[PDB]
Amino acid sequence: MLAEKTRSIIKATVPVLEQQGTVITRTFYKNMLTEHTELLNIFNRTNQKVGAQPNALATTVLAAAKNIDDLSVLMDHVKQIGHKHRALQIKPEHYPIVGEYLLKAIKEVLGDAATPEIINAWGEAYQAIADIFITVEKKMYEEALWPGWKPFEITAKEYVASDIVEFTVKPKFGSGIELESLPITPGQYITVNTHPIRQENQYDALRHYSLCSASTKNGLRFAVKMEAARENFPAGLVSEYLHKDAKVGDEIKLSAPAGDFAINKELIHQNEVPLVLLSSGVGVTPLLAMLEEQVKCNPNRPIYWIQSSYDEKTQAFKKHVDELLAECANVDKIIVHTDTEPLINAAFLKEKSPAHADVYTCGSLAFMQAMIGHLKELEHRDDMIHYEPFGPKMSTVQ
Ligand SMILES: Cc1cc2nc3c(=O)[nH]c(=O)nc-3n(C[C@H](O)[C@H](O)[C@H](O)COP(=O)(O)OP(=O)(O)OC[C@H]3O[C@@H](n4cnc5c(N)ncnc54)[C@H](O)[C@@H]3O)c2cc1C
Ligand code: HEM
Ligand SMILES: Clc1ccc(CO[C@H](Cn2ccnc2)c2ccc(Cl)cc2Cl)cc1
Repeated sequence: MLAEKTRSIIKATVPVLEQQGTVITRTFYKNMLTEHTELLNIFNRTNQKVGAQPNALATTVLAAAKNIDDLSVLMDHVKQIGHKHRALQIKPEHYPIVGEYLLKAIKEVLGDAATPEIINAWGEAYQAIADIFITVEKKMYEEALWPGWKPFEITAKEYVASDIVEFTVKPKFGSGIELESLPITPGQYITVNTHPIRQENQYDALRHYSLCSASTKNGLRFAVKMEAARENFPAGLVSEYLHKDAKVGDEIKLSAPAGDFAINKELIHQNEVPLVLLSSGVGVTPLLAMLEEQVKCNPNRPIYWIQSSYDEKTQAFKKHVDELLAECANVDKIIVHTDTEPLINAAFLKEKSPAHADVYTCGSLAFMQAMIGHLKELEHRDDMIHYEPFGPKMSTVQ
């Protein structure tokens, strides 16, 4: 696709963009977001100042630029980003805006070093990259269980731990969504479009929340941890909104189930390769959904439930989990309270799970980082390790 003249330039100018990453990406958001202010209905301003989004330009540009020789090596991450982008209603028309400001950023930072051929080459590289995304995302759009945001009604609010509530939600009249006959794969998340009233907030806020169950008869269920303030910065915007302000009976807007996180359907129906469900904190949520599937499809499979939380009180889904585990032939229930016990290490996973195992893991950015490292050392095949981070996945690879 991209030419070697214009491909050489790209390789040759990665050292500058890698070194000037933070500045460019800061310039990019400052400009783009104060020109197109409506975009603040999509981008979460807090991502830039907290998690993995200060080097995100330099994450997604260094990745591209470094892999410019062969872009297909990133295809897995593109597909995962895709689910998020479609979930978030990112459309072909958004892409040029990004590209336009990406070049404008570089020009501002590099000055006369960013020559017309340098700019040109990136302009080119960009559309090539964007074209892969638009195409991946188009297929996802035509395959979603329903188009865009649709109004749902909050039919129940229940604490399933001291600071995690579970919302059960039902589609409103004329949303055109019949609850039963919505095929959900356990491990998919939905995405909400809220508009918080606190903290001087003026725009929409979009967040993915993993479904607790693939069963839809009584509504869709998701569970939200309260990201509190404590002694430092402010509370998480939507988690506080949901917890404090979303009342049962209120409307909420959701987009269709997204995501790649799913258990291996071939290994469900056998008893030789055990299923390992490895979770921290609210991360337990898609795993609960996955557990419910295994228990219902085949309860003879060996299951290892490895749930970590701070407390018994902060331990999510105690009733729910017990009840499902009671139904299986051979389980090992492993509950880690980090107020009493050490964090999960490789040593721990060796002793507590089998050497050959079909493993699924979920929780914070940091919990993933750790778990993937541990399982790699114990030499679990990559095919056997699967994970879904509760932040940006482009920063939980390499
Ligand atoms: C695929 C996927 C599935 C997910 N599933 C779930 C789920 O089932 N349940 C769930 O609870 N979450 C889930 N998450 C995480 C969730 O979507 C949100 O990321 C989460 O609710 C936080 O949103 P927030 O608006 O409340 O916090 P934000 O306002 O987005 O801020 C995030 C964090 O930054 C901190 N912060 C705020 N300001 C600053 C600052 N200035 N400096 C440093 N730190 C700051 C806040 O305290 C907060 O902890 C999932 C995420 C993904 C990607
Ligand atoms: C080829 C160009 C693009 C690339 C490489 C890219 C890459 C990424 C990556 C890596 C993430 C993090 C998701 C995760 O880790 O799970 C992300 C999320 C996101 N993308 Fe893109 N994206 C592109 C285009 C766009 C466009 C055109 C828009 C709209 C203007 C957009 C809006 C968003 C939003 C809103 C998020 C998450 C929410 C946030 O960051 O606040 N992206 N993208
Ligand atoms: Cl080749 C390429 C172009 C754009 C992007 C990622 O686009 C991000 C914004 N973003 C983040 C999430 N969704 C969109 C971005 C563009 C430009 C700059 Cl300078 C910084 C960033 Cl962070 C990735 C590779």
